[PDB]
Amino acid sequence: MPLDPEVRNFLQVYYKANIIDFTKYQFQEIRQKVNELLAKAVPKDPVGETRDMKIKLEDYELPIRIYSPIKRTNNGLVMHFHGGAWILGSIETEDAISRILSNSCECTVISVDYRLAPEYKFPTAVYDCFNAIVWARDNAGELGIDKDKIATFGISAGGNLVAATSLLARDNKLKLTAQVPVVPFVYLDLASKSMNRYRKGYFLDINLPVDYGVKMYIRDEKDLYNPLFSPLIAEDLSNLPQAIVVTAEYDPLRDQGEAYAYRLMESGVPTLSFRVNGNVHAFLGSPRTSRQVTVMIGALLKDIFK
Amino acid sequence: MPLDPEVRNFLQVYYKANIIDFTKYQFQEIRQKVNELLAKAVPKDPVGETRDMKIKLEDYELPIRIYSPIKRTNNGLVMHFHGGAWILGSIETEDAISRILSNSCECTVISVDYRLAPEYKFPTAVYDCFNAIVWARDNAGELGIDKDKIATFGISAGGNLVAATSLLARDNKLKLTAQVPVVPFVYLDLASKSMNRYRKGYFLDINLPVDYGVKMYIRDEKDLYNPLFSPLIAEDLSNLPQAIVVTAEYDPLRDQGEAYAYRLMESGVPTLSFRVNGNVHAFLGSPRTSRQVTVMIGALLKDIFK
Amino acid sequence: MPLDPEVRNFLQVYYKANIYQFQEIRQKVNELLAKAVPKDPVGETRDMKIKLEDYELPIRIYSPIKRTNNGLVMHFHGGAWILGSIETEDAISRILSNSCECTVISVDYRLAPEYKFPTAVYDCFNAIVWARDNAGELGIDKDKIATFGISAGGNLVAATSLLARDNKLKLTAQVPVVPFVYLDLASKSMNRYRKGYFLDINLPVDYGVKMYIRDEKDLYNPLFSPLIAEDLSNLPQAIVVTAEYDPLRDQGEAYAYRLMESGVPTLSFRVNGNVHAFLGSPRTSRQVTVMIGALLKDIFK
Amino acid sequence: MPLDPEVRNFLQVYYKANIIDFTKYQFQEIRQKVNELLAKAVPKDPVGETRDMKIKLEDYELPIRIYSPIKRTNNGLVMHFHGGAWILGSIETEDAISRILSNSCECTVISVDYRLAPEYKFPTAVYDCFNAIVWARDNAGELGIDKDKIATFGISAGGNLVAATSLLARDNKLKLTAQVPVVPFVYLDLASKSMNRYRKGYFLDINLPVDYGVKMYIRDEKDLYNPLFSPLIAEDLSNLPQAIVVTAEYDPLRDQGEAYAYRLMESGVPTLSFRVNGNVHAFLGSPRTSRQVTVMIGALLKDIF
Repeated sequence: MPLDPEVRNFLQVYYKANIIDFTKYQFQEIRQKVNELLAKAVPKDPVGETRDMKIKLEDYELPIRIYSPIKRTNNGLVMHFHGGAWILGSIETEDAISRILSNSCECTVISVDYRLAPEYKFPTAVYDCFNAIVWARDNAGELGIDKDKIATFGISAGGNLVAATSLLARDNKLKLTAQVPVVPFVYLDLASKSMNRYRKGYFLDINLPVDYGVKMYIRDEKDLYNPLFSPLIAEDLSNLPQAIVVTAEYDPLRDQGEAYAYRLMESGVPTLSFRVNGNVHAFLGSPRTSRQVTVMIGALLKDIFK
Repeated sequence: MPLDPEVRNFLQVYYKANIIDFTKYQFQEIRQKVNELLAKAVPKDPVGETRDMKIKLEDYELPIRIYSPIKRTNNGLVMHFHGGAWILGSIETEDAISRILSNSCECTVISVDYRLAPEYKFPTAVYDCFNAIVWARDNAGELGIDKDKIATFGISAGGNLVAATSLLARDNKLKLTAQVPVVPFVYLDLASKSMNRYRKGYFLDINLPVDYGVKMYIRDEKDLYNPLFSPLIAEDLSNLPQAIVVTAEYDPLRDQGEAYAYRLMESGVPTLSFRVNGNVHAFLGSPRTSRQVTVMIGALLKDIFK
Repeated sequence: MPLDPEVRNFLQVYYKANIYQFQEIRQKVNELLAKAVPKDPVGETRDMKIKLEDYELPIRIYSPIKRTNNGLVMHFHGGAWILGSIETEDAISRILSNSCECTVISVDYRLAPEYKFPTAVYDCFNAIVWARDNAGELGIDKDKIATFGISAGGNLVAATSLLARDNKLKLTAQVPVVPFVYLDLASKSMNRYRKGYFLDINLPVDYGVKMYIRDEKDLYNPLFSPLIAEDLSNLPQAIVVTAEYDPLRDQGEAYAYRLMESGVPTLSFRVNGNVHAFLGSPRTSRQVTVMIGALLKDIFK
Repeated sequence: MPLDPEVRNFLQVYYKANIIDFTKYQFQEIRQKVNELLAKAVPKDPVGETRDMKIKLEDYELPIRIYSPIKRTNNGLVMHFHGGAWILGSIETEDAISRILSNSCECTVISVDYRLAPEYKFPTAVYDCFNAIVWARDNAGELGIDKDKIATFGISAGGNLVAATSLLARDNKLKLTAQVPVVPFVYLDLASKSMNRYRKGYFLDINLPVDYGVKMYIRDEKDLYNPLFSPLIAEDLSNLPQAIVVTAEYDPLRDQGEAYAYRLMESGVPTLSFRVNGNVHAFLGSPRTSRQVTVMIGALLKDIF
């Protein structure tokens, strides 16, 4: 297929490496081996400061990392939820993204280590991320941020959590200035062209009807039509924050993401939606593209934070 | 919207007519208004013979029409389930299709008047259609047909029933030689391009996330992931009859139908799948195309009944 | 990637096989194409030659097992204007004749690079003129002549229809299957499926084109690229067939759209899960030919 | 179709207006009618400074406008070629874009008034744009810009001129750091889906096989396969500058632009290529989107500079 040559070369090496197989490795070792892959993917830019800490929940201590930019020129805040199919990833795996995002936005970024499946099933991740937004708003003065300039950002499962959070934010009348789901999961899509054509041989390998990651995250089949799991099935998608939805051409989740963005437009929400061509899910195998997308998004957020 | 000029004209006249208007018509009146439009759509070709009767079921007497072709060259049988979104249509509305199909197949065709929503909800229609197939097989000798040469055919909601009945056929070890879902509904598709682009202004007008016609047919939201309602969601689609799946280019259901066909191919089932270009759902506004598709289908079945 | 499993397996084998001067490459490919579909029996087969001013053009006349109408189908084989013959598409002619239940005439038009454009187009057109002039001896109706062709054959169907219109020769129908109709560099199908799906094409101008055409000014000639024709109205009723994972898919569909917009009654369908000319799936190839025959039969009824 | 609601509304107003009607209006009137529509499409952001002048060519004096950003943080230069199907448009019609681009890039922007058809046929526009680039390079010290940091930018016919001038730049060993064709015309595309589906009713109305705008710009049919007119037909697309190609989903030119971008990737040119969804050609009817795209472009160029 017509991919970027660097991405094509990455795919050859990735499949030859044989990281994911339950014949040799246990689940925990697969989690770690993929995390090491993701964490080395983009180079780390320097920032102003980095501070690790834990938010105290009634049953858990939720780790976060606060990024301060090299140059801070606004009082906005970006909540960053990492991807990894609800079962892997962390603050470390998308640390390089947070740094570039912070510098481009010229504002504070807070990355969240939400609890993962199979240990903690849906809806734990959604509520962990939402409680972290509520914590940031409650500590707005301490962080030096404006309460009405809080945005959310997330890749893949992180993009799912951005969409799910926005629905909770609306239920609870918590205002968010913006939402940035990048290559999000928003629905159990079985019918689209992107899903059927690129569900195998483009890093993000998905089995149908219900893939491995979803089975591990959800409790049972009734969760499939839950809007916090599948925000696309929501009856109402109006009065949600201004959105920047980003998709990739050879990503199985491409069409559901573009559908979500159209649904927002139709519901009255001001939305930018663009598709990155010649790239696979999450822009893997192309650190140049991954950087450029993050910088573009930062420029737009910075403009909203003005 | 580069449609066939006859189709384009039909849509202009269809929308100006304003048939589906609940302010000035009751549901029963709209059902009849649409039924008259569908019945007059294709002209009736002459056949050998036509026999109306009723199958005796446990709770109902199920009307059927048996068609004998002008020239009967094999002992195949085609069960025909009409379309109409589970809520309208009949043997009369697709009588002209049955006649053309029978002459092209050169074999017997049996059309079924299954019970409709909202009077009878899912899964009544599916079981009425399946029990009609069982009756045909049991009375094979009387009908002069081979038990190994029974095929099923259906348009739209009819195409849904063809997919659903093949799952029951497999469950109950009822041998079918082929299945022909035309422009079928097989899934609650919210994410595909065809659904989002062509769900309004192309005859088949669909609201998201859950359309009016679905709400009338299903009992509750749990039925949305039921394989007999959404066969695309089935975990196993192997060992199903050889399939001829037909879609239309400007049909919101196009992508899910093509997805069904691909899943059959991957599951080992010999499958022909084609998309009819320049046409809307069910080839409406183009009786020529509707005829040609039926003739093609009959020639392929005839070749299977050889 | 999401192809019919039989086709997918064929592609794995095809590229591992690694299928020489040009004239010998022609013969190697022709032998492989001729064994591809098994031959159905027909009523009769007759070889003869049409006398043209500079050439004796070989044809084969097929009579069906059962003849039920006086229609005629002219069959022009594919092979990128540079290879192929009556023999390579003999099995298709037989199935087509039986399905149509009418006489089929296959043409051995002259090939490049020996004979460049527009020779092939004129060889096929003169074959149509011959059949129409000798209708009574053939026992066919002059008003029931259809054309049929796959790939480069599909190109020739489109091109001969333009000449048919220019010269006021009535054709009842035209059936370009997976045709070439334009130098398409911009479509999705072309850019996505031009390597790895049997029909491997280089951009901007492929090897097969370079051999067929005389110079670059032929690229906008309507007899080579019928899609660039100013007027596509008053052409015969069309059955255009394409394949989903074929680089020529979009141009063929475009041709069909242009006909519909020009007032020509058109059926256009795309065969899903298949590559150019339905290679790797003899079942599909047979079924498409059967479907086409049933439609032609209906037009001849 | 599932357009942005604001864009759908713009199309309703646009077709009710009936601007392009050769029964009622002469060509010059239509030119100025469309120029007014393009000029008022996006609001003008304030910049640091604006200067008009003329480059002195052999046979002509080429008007240009120099934009200085509110904040100037690098010594890059972006040459901006306007769109308008080779027959209309000006520095004025795309002035609002130049302003947003200059601010976002935080560098100098120069808009060029190249000569238009039918008065001057192909390849005049291509050479006017190329000579402007050469002038800017020669006067790099006067302008306070680095010779190694010259980029080109263009919309529609402007995008055509960006691709064409990059081929001339390669021929003449003139170095450009980047090229940014937005919704470019790069080929006589008759086969693609986008062309056949969206050539009527989405602002950019195109007739097939050869559109009005092409007939006016081109001398004869032989130019159709000229790489300076159709860069997609170029035998070689390697050693061209780093590219940012931008397309719109409901744009008849969408597929050819994406094809140009892929051809660049295959040829070893580092490229970013994205498609703006729910939008028509040039993001008309959505000034918010048009602004956001230009801001993103500027952020990327700034990062290169």
